[PDB]
Amino acid sequence: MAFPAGFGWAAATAAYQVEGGWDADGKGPCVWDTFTHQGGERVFKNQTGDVACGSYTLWEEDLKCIKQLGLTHYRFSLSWSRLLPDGTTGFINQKGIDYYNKIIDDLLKNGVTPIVTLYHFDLPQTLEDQGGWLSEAIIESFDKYAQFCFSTFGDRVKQWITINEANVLSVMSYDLGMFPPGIPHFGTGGYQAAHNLIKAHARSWHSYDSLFRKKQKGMVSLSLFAVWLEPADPNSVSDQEAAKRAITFHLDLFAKPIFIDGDYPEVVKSQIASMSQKQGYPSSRLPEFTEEEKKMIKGTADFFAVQYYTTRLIKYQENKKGELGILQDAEIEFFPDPSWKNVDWIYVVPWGVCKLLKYIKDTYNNPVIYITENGFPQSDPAPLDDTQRWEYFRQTFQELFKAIQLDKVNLQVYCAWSLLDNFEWNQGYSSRFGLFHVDFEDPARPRVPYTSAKEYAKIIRNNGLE
Ligand SMILES: CCCCCCCC/C=C\CCCCCCCC(=O)O
Ligand SMILES: CCCCCCCCCCCCCCCC(=O)O
Ligand SMILES: CCCCCCCCCCCCCCCC(=O)O
Ligand SMILES: OC[C@H]1O[C@@H](O)[C@H](O)[C@@H](O)[C@@H]1O
Repeated sequence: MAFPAGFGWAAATAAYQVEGGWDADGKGPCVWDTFTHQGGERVFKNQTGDVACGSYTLWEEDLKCIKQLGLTHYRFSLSWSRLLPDGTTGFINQKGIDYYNKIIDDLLKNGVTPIVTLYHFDLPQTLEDQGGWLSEAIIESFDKYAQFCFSTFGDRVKQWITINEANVLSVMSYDLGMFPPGIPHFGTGGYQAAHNLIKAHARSWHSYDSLFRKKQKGMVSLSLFAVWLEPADPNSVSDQEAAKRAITFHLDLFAKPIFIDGDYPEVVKSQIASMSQKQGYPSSRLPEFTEEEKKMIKGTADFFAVQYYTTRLIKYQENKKGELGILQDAEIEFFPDPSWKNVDWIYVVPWGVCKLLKYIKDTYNNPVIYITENGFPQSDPAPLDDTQRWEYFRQTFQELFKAIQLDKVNLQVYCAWSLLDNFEWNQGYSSRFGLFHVDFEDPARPRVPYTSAKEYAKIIRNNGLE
């Protein structure tokens, strides 16, 4: 199975998950600093990213790993609070700039293309205190941060992800309150955050387009988490419709406005409006874009960035009681097929990626696609010779090949999550996604390849599979 000549083989990290140095060199606190320090068993064993992989200190070690793999591209994020301790350009942390410039310069001198995420679940605490994604002020704050990043790094960086998984962030941080700042707002907070995330993204795209694109000649997108979804009963019309509606709710809610026409899906608007009215709201819980906002948001992504891990079965579930929540708005329930293997929520369904890629091609006018994350965790602790996990990768690669060859999907880059075992949010260090093992009990945080790292390097070297 020979991939296209020039196919991009990458791995990914995120600043809070790998960097440590949480207060090093004047870095301001981010919401995860606050969140993990509060404890209360919200994170596995009250763990924190105070040190994590120590990548702020040990970049040279990460570079060794990247070179060993022979990556063509490397995805990492910029820490907003590291660069701008208060979230604004009134005060710049030069050691923050130097750090990221060293990553970028080292990548380029080694022929590796940076793919840079501006914002990866890690708002400066100052900005969260000012309302976070629940307040309009965030839009200008984000746009100004984006411009600062484009200005500082965009002479070398040509591929940008503005916001990591705005869909997951909306839900986790602002609806369920499982992520900082860690307050439940079932059926309300998610949509409000989503609205501002979409506007902020679009604003940053326009800033790029107007101020930076002519000279820098790069491209800008935002990454979206996608779970492939199938009807629980394939012969059920209600389950068929429910699975499509669930895709529409979690993925197209963001992608339709940005890629298509600047507005939410009609089924999303109608479902939430109907529920909201029954619940006694004078207005829908889904905010409305003005016509000018629709015009501004439409066409603000240069490629489709998708992050795929797993698949679910979907059953229609009528909201008979008019309960308040996103699942209730969508009138669905999700569950796995009993036959699928899993570690935590990651059920191994490689064919899901093929169905997803074809869906993106069919729905979003055959765009350039980057898979900016895909991978598999092992439970801690976690054999170095991870032959079982490698099989999951192999199967996934075969499905990527199918998507390209049979379905003519324009997949240009595949990014493995992760480079390193890292701080897996609420799972802490108990979930190990790395191609490289990290010993978090060792103050030097040594990196050692899993078998998957050796096998992935072979795939890259051959540009494909046997
Ligand atoms: C990882 C499997 C997620 C499947 C969600 C598919 C349904 C899409 C439509 C509704 C979005 C609501 C999301 C609620 C997710 C709960 C996540 C959690 O408890 O950690
Ligand atoms: C604004 C509402 C739209 C609904 C968007 C739903 C997006 C899917 C939610 C699933 C969250 C799964 C999080 C996995 C945890 C992790 O990333 O470490
Ligand atoms: C001054 C405060 C104004 C707030 C007015 C309340 C607006 C209605 C929101 C209530 C949500 C819960 C409704 C009950 C659920 C149901 O009947 O199905
Ligand atoms: O859970 C594995 C990964 O999944 C994605 O939803 C997120 O972008 C990563 O930050 C996370 O570590």
